[PDB]
Amino acid sequence: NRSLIVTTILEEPYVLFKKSDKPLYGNDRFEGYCIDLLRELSTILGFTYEIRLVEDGKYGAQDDVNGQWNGMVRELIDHKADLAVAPLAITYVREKVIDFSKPFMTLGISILYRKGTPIDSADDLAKQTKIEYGAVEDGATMTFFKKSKISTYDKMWAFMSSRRQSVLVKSNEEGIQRVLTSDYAFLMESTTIEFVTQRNCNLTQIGGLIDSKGYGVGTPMGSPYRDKITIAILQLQEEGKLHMMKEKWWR
Amino acid sequence: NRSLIVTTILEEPYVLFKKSDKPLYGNDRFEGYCIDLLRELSTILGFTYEIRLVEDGKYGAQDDVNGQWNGMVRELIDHKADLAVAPLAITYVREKVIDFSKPFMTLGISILYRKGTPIDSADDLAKQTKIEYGAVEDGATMTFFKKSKISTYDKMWAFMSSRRQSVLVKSNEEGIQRVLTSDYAFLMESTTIEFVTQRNCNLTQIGGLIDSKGYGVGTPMGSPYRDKITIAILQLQEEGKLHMMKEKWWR
Amino acid sequence: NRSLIVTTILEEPYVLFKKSDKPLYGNDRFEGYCIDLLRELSTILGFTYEIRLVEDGKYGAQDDVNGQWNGMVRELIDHKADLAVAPLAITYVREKVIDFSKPFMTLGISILYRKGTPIDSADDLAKQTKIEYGAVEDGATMTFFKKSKISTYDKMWAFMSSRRQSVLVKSNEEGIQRVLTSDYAFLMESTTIEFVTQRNCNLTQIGGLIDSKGYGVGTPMGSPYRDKITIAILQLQEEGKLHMMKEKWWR
Amino acid sequence: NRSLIVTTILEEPYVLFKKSDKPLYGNDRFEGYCIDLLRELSTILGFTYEIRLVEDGKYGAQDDVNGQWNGMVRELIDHKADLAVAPLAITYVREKVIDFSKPFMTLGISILYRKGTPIDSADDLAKQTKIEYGAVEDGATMTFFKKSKISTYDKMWAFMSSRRQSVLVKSNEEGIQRVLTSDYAFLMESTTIEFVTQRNCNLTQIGGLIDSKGYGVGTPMGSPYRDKITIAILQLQEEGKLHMMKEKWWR
Ligand SMILES: C[C@H](C[C@H](N)C(=O)[O-])C(=O)O
Ligand SMILES: C[C@H](C[C@H](N)C(=O)[O-])C(=O)O
Ligand SMILES: C[C@H](C[C@H](N)C(=O)[O-])C(=O)O
Ligand SMILES: C[C@H](C[C@H](N)C(=O)[O-])C(=O)O
Repeated sequence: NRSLIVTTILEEPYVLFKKSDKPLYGNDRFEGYCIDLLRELSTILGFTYEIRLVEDGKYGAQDDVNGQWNGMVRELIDHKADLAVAPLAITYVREKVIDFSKPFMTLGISILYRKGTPIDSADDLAKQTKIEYGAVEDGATMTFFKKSKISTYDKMWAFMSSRRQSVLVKSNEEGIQRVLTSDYAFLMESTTIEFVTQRNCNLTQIGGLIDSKGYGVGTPMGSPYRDKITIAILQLQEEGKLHMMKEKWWR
Repeated sequence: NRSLIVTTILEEPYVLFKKSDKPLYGNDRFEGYCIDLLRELSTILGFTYEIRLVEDGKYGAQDDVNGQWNGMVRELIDHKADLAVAPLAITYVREKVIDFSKPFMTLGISILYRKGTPIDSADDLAKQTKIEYGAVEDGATMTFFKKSKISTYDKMWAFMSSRRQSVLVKSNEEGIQRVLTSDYAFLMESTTIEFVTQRNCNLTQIGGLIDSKGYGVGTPMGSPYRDKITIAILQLQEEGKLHMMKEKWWR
Repeated sequence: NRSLIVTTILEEPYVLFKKSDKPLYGNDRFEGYCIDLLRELSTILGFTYEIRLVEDGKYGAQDDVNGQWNGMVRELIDHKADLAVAPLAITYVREKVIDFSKPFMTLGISILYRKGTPIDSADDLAKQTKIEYGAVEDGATMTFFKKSKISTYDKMWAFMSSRRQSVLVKSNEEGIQRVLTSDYAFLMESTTIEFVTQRNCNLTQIGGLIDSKGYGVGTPMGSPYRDKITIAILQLQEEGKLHMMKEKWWR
Repeated sequence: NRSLIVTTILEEPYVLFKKSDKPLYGNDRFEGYCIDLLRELSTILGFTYEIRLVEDGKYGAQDDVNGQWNGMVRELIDHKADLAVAPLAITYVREKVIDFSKPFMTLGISILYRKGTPIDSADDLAKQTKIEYGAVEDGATMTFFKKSKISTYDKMWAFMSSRRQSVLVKSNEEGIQRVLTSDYAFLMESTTIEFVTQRNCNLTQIGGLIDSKGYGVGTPMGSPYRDKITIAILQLQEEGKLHMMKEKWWR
């Protein structure tokens, strides 16, 4: 009955360093929606744990050359963690190498941009090359465009790909600052856009959702914990706890 | 220089009868998001108008037999109205018979149901036959399921169709009541679900968005007003007026 | 420049018949806080007037069956009076049919009862059915309970409603005597409770204020006099005249 | 059979240092409404006690960061006192961490200001930014505004918060002086306003009560003294002793 190693990633308001005038220890060092979720999972299912930040700082994507995965997905594959509790998108390509619990939140890719412009959709971005746009490198949004067969999205990936180092960023925070400082549109997940626009009155979502997906807890393929976590999540959902947590962290 | 005839439909909070102690006349008899939109359109483009409620009380669907359309769509086809300003979904099948302005709002089909249940997605509904589910008859949501080739949605339509008279309702309002008084789940548009859940704390959206679409102003095919209205809408969007209108009527 | 018809209602110490060994005429026939107020309004704004007692002897409520109003509210609606100067509560439902000046006095609903009992709140009354309680029929207090969604108040209305003819009275004076003669608690406005308890040492207020409201001068909707009266009232308030009038009539 | 430690706070006329030429000892060093109440409680329930002044000088509020409470509330939580007998407001947020006896007095938040001004309500204050307004830091009134969802009160808090160090004071006394020496309106409890206006003829309450609440004796959660104290208070209330105590200290 050893403590489980839970990998996650810094992402407001799901996971962040808790601030305090005095020293913090162990799990108390972190806070956020996913941290509250993890706590609930541990008491419902009866396990102890330790929080680890994904070492390469990535969510997870497959390398073009060697086909190897990185990020949290890879840490689960290599059994460097028992669980991945973070805003981790459940995707078909990931389901091939790791397992996911049922979703604890639903969302979709959308566009973050400055308000007061004539850009009103992805098509408005794809039809021009002046305004640059991108996404978080090695994340689910990037992979969506990289694998899309939809004309507009295919051309958008061709654009991003050709300017990979200039338009792909290392985090949502970096993408947001890019939007606030230059003529740049950012492809990010709707749930995070909701949080951002609520705090940056000069920003807004552009258009609707480009796709639909959900966040789930990740486990190494075959892990006996996956089905147990799904039971816990469904219980939290039904009792309205997940709704309560969303309200608390989004305000 | 005659006034334009604008067809619409009662649907809170887009269009409703304005309440007052003193007799109301003309366009002042109605109010709502779409009524405010119509007003802005008239002063920006320079036209006067009169509001008409779609005679058959339907949004618009194609008949299986004669293949003819009904509702607002049909009123436009037969030139019984110059414009249709309402929460009218822009869809491929409709675009074949009428024209649409660019969208003034984005949304997607989703599920409305009571809180505290184990139903967490459409799949949860489709895999069972105990709790019934449906949509508004002759609307875009019903048509979506009727034309879908996605397994889950395909069997969901088989279900609805076989119990058409018992599960398909005449309005969102009827559906909401059906949900509050019986084991029934309702397929409706996210923007309306948003309005409903904020006023019915026992209800909640189930899962995420099943599709993505937008509302646009409808015009008879070939109408010279379509492109002009698109220009007006984009201006209202860019200046933040559409966002202001949404906040005013949803709150 | 005809004299205005001012409707009011007998209610100590706002309005009462002035006593005198010799015959009294015109406006000299009445006295009280509201009569002093009316006089001030007439000289500040420059108008003459005649005092009329509301014919049906009611303050004003909407009928359940036909939705018609009665009391002073109805006399204003039917233009049977230019102004209503009395302890008339400014309420949302009334604002729909008549206009009110800014408040000239603030108050709240409370409970009048005998002292020396274990009843200490509305909850103490609502949890039992032995001690009866009520309010003035067709007044603002009755309407407050009739429209309240607050559990305790909802159950209290269910009680009063089921015993309407036995517990609802025609006036505060009738309610007070009911309290002095039988095991009965009376829901009345705090300002009047203040006057009563000061003269009936055996009575007392129970609990705090159940709501907050104010008294205002009523006028038919759209009356040009409403804003003028507000100016007069605010001036009287600022100079301390309203405070002086309260002290004079409450002692 | 040890004496109980009772925490309280200096606040006229509930608690103050008794003045005398000869040295005073023990409980005789204090006096006031709450000191008389405490005395009656001790003889009715059969306990001895010692009075302690809350060390941090605060009533009690929850910290935004660590979420910890301070003031008398915190002294009770940490069992640094057996009882808190003072004008301690019974509130929902406090009831989550400590217990309260039934109320021994009812009141509501209101506005204290100079007479002869055009300010007649909270709205009059909230619609302007010239004259400043505030409340006692870390008290129930401040918390009310900080948690309110009522538009007017919401913007009033935005105002106070943005000028926290300049408008939030350490005591009612500081607030009263702030009102007598500058263009400042003070949000304080009605029962205290009542005491102040009777001794400061230039001051007056503005508008009516903004909310309704009561003062109760606080105890650590689960304390066996809570229900016993409620019984004592209800007895004092029924016999008219609480009314007598109010008259004695307010006059
Ligand atoms: C940053 C985010 C990561 C995304 N939640 C994932 O799981 O890879 C994105 O791709 O937009
Ligand atoms: C009621 C609604 C109608 C839909 N807005 C339309 O344009 O047909 C629906 O189909 O869900
Ligand atoms: C008697 C009184 C009337 C109340 N002042 C009104 O305006 O209807 C009450 O309802 O308590
Ligand atoms: C000073 C007073 C404290 C208040 N009686 C309390 O219990 O926190 C206030 O908040 O207005």
